[PDB]
Amino acid sequence: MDALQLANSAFAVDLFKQLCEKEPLGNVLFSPICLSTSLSLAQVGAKGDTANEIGQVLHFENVKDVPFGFQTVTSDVNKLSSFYSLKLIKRLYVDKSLNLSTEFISSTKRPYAKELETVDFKDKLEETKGQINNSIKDLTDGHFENILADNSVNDQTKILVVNAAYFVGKWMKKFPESETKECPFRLNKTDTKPVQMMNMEATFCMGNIDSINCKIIELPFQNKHLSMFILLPKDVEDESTGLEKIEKQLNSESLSQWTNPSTMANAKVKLSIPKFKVEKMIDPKACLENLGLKHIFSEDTSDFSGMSETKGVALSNVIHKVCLEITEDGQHKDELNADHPFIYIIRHNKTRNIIFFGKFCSP
Repeated sequence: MDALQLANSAFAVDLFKQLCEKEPLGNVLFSPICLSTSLSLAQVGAKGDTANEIGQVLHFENVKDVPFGFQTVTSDVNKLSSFYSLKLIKRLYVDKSLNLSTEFISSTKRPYAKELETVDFKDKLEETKGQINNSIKDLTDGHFENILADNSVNDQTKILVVNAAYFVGKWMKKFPESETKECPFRLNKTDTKPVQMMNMEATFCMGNIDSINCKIIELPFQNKHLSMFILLPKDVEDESTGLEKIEKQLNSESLSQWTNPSTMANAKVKLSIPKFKVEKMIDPKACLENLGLKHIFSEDTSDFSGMSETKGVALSNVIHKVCLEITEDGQHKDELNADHPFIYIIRHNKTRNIIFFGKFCSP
């Protein structure tokens, strides 16, 4: 569990850094827990170098019973769907010709409940595409109507990972709408872009790392099941400086320390954060390959013998789309004015797993 969360956060940072490299000025957002869950299911069906490469990239080296750890996180998180406007949908769609192993199905029935599905890519492509789109549409309460668009599924698709996640935030402490106003978001020391800036004064856990010149704040969502942590540089900087700080200072160990409330003090904070909605689709294949995942995607070299005796099977495509919407809806003294670029995570407080991981670079 603790071993698992640490694996998940380490992988989350690795992937985030890959995404940052790909889009340095972009508003990165992904759901690392979804990708870690999906890929751990694939690892159950893999063997040899395929299984070991997944484990290494996902940092599973020191984790015993990975599927049961995910069982618990998925359980916790599925209950949260009923309280929060939140869905984290993970599906592994496999073609009929895979003839899934019985041991694989029974091994994964409880830990990855509903996440594994057989479909007919080979002989019924357009029907299957409609079925997947519509199934994901209902699973995400109407939010993602066409998950398969701007990516491909084709009649040779063997295994398909779909992650689709959304969260419409509801704070523990609501922002007063009347104090939300348009401000120049400071892109860097000279350049500006307009943004709806939310404002309140309330008590929050806040950290204040002088050494890395960083303020961290915990902003709890209703009933404290999820919190957003904002890591905000104390001074506006050039984008090169900021991207170098991420590159050199951010690691899973440091992130965990910086965002640990045990290091944080209760403060009355004059708080300013942007009102924002971010929706991002990513192609993880390229990034996963960079991390070391080579055997996964090769029909010639992959060993998926734990799930299928069919030849030429591999992870065909990974789809990963996330939408996050942040609004007003909901004796130390300090200021947190996030009107310049910051990193944010949304943590499941119980397990400490990162649910969403992002960079806010511009409105």
